[PDB]
Amino acid sequence: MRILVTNDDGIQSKGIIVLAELLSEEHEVFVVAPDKERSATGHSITIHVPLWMKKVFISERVVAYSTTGTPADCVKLAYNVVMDKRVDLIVSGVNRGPNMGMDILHSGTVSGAMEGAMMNIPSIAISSANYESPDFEGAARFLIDFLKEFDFSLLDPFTMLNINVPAGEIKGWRFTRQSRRRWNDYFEERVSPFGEKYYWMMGEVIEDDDRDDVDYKAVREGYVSITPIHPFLTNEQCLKKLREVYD
Amino acid sequence: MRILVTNDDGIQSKGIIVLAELLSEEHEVFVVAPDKERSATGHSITIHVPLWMKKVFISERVVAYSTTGTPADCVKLAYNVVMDKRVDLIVSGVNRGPNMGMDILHSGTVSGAMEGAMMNIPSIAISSANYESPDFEGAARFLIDFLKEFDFSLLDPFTMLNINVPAGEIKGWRFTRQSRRRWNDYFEERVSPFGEKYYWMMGEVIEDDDRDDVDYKAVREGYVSITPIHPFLTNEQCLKKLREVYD
Ligand code: VO4
Ligand code: VO4
Ligand SMILES: [Ca+2]
Ligand SMILES: [Ca+2]
Ligand SMILES: [Ca+2]
Repeated sequence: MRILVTNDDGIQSKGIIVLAELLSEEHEVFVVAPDKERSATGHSITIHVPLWMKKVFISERVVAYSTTGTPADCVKLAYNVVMDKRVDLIVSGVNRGPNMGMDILHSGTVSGAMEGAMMNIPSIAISSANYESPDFEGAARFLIDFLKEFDFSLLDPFTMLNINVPAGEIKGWRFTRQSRRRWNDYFEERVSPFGEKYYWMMGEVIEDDDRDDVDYKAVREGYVSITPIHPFLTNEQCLKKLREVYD
Repeated sequence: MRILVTNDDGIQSKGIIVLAELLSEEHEVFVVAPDKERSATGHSITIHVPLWMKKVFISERVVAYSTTGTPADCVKLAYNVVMDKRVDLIVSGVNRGPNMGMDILHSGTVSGAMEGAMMNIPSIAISSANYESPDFEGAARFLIDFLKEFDFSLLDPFTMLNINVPAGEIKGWRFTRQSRRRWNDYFEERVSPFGEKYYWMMGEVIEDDDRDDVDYKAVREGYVSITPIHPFLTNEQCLKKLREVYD
């Protein structure tokens, strides 16, 4: 397969390097990633200014470039100016840290894969669920094994797989639904040298999902969480009720 | 919905034309069919040489392409190259003549639909059960109506519907099982101008199925035969016996 590999931690992250190398053992791998820290950038794109690319070195057989854009920008550039519009699979990661629940909306890792979904290209976002002690090779190894056991015809149009791999011992994997895991954010106030106050964003996690098949619960149990997600945010149930009340 | 229409007689067949046109009245239809005769081609596919496609005209409303491949090749090409992996339904037909019993293994019509089933795409193989005097419109009209009343969520994984429509009167439809209808075939031997003998395959049909709910019996009684089939040939009964006998 012609695979495009990107991430949000920069082309110099161990997470993307390990992943790119392993996939190159049996696939035509191309790497187009950000040249800096792009975490928490969500699905932002660059349209007001020019985008720049730089050919870098990852390992022979692997064509790589760094860009001044976001993960989503990287996928757009890779598709049109690097891969001749021929991409069989996109893998964004391996991210250092989990991307579950509502946090996926501000996730740069997920955004890369989601841009692929928007372009209707099979895409996967993969994250190592332990920021403090990530396991990049383990997550990449899981992906290799997963590909040999996953039927992409079952991945609907415009859909991607958001994968979270537990750092410890993998007991297995489960197809999950996105949880409503979110945060009760708050700010710590401080004062600058020039007397102006500033704020640091902090927060306490909220894990109150009642369903057992949600992402974080599987990861918590030592299972890889695999959620099929797509760029369609319509709340169907709400729309149906709204249409019943308003004619 | 996005429907892929194909067949095994050729993109210039009256059976596929009538079907595409009628379906294009309410759906976005794409036609990808063989550029020549493909009856009796079974589930063959092209892997040793390249495949080619040609844009052709069928109706100012349908996107059509002929290919140098088999019916199964047509579906693969349609799904991966023409329809951008966006196929809601696959309809192979309307074939001139029945496709029942063991003949479905040699059927190019069934093969196209089976390729769809293998990708878990709702698929239908449809034939007008009368080679001599077929009724393409009647079969097509039946399908249109069938699509408005059948719930495809009832189709198990990897399962397609093999449909045979009576050429005369359609008293109604009934779910059937594949029969063991086959042929007492032999060869008509002849001699060429250069003294070498050649063989013409010939045969008389065999209808000796005792079961009452088989395909040809339904068609014979004026009912549309609808058989749910899948790509699994294991003889469970026999497997059970051989197991309890040896090991
Ligand atoms: O670092 V993420 O933006 O992909 O959590
Ligand atoms: O022409 V068939 O191969 O589908 O009887
Ligand atoms: Ca990150
Ligand atoms: Ca035919
Ligand atoms: Ca025979």
